[PDB]
Amino acid sequence: TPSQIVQGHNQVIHQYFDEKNTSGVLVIQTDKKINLYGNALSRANTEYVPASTFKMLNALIGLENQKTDINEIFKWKGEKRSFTAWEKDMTLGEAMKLSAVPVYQELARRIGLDLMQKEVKRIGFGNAEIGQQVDNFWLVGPLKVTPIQEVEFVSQLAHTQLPFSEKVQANVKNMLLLEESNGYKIFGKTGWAMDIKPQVGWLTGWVEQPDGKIVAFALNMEMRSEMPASIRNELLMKSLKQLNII
Ligand SMILES: *C(=O)[C@H]([C@@H](C)O)[C@@]1(C)CC(S[C@@H]2CN[C@H](C(=O)N(C)C)C2)=C(C(=O)O)N1
Repeated sequence: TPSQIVQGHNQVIHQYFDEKNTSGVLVIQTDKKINLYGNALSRANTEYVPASTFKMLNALIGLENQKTDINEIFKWKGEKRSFTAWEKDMTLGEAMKLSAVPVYQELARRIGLDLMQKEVKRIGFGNAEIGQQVDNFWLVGPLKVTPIQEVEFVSQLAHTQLPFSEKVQANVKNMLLLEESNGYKIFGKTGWAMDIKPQVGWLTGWVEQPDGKIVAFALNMEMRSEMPASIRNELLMKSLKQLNII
């Protein structure tokens, strides 16, 4: 009789990241309980720049302080953008789905450094330090946040428990919807900071199950320029399936 290697979801998810030859963690929160998965669990309590995940908080602050509204159409004023898909007029929510950086740079400048720093400190997001450069503090420092802090934040958002108005949180949630099927909903925001070394990749969001239960996640991994962006989505979905969250 041979031996049999018995793979639990802990071992499986650890090896998912190994198979991509990189280091990553998947933080899960539900019912105020946090579990860690992946091949680099020490990432969960390490600070990284939030990159594009900061758009979630940018939108909350901008809407709460009435610097924009969900129907405002941000005009493309004619500069060559990083993607052709961004070269159009669009709402804050369409810019969330596209991760259209220039719309969120415009919003950040409307909020202004003073109000932005006070709101970020009031929320206590990450190390809550934004420095003096209002249009890139979430990409090249000094703002940093751990994956555990990101799952705590996004779970509060999902439960409309952040210290913002309930309507503002509901509207930002709606901007983050990624897929709906068979009574499940998945919400989230990807991120990829390429200008720092090592590069950091994010996918933070939550699942709403058919009975209404919320299971939040924050995936955080080291990126390399050769990877497809979808490597984060593939790792998340395979892991959520292994965990029977979907
Ligand atoms: C957000 O994290 C990031 C902002 C900070 O630029 C943003 C909008 C870019 C990307 S992908 C990025 C663009 N060019 C590289 C690329 O496509 N490859 C494959 C090298 C990486 C994202 C994202 O989350 O995918 N968000």
